[PDB]
Amino acid sequence: MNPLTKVKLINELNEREVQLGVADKVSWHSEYKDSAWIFLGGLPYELTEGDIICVFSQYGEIVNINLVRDKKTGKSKGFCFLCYEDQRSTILAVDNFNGIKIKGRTIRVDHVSNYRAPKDSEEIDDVTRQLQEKGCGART
RNA sequence: UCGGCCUCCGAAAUAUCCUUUUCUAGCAUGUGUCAUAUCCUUAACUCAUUGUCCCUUUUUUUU
Ligand SMILES: [Mg+2]
Ligand SMILES: [Mg+2]
Repeated sequence: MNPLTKVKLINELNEREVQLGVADKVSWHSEYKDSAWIFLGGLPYELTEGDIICVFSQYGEIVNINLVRDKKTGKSKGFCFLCYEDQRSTILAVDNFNGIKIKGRTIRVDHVSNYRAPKDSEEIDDVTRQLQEKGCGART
C-alpha cells in the first residue's frame, strides 16, 4: 500500500466527517486528545530540523522535535515526531498540513498515541542529549 | 370641568323527475432511390447507483 493512499485516507477521514455532520466532541481527533505528539512522514531528506520547526510553527509553539536519523551516516530517514505546546495544535496541523507539498513531495501528518522517548543510554552525540533533556523552546 | 359607536335571522350548495306501497292534507255528489422532418406502432422494455479503482514520492511510526 502506497504512502499516498495513507495521505488520502486521512483526508477522506475528514471529508467523510463533514458529510455525516459529526460533532467535534466526537470527532476522530478526540481519540488522540490526551497526546500532543504528531508524526510527520515522507519529508524530503534535505530538510533539517530548523526547516520542520520553521513551517510547523504556523499552528503553535513546538516543544520538542525528533527527526530520526540514520545511526551510521546520520542522514535523515525522512520521518520525525513533533510535540506541540497546545494539544489543539495537533488537530490544526493534521487537518491543515496533511498532504501538502514541500520540494515536490507530499507529506503525511497523523496523530501519534503514547509516543515513547529515546533512551539516553547511547553517548553518541551531545546536542541530541541537550535536545532530549531540555529541548527547543523560548527562554525568558 | 363633564363627552363612552355595535351584540341577529333565513335564502343564493349537496338537484330534479318517474314507478309501487306507506303517512297525512284537501275536497264533492246522488227523486424503386438517395438524403431529411413527421405521424402510427411494437417489446407485462426500464426509473439511477455505493460493487478493494489504491495503482502514485529514493519515503520507511522512533531505543
Ligand atoms: Mg343559484
Ligand atoms: Mg341571483
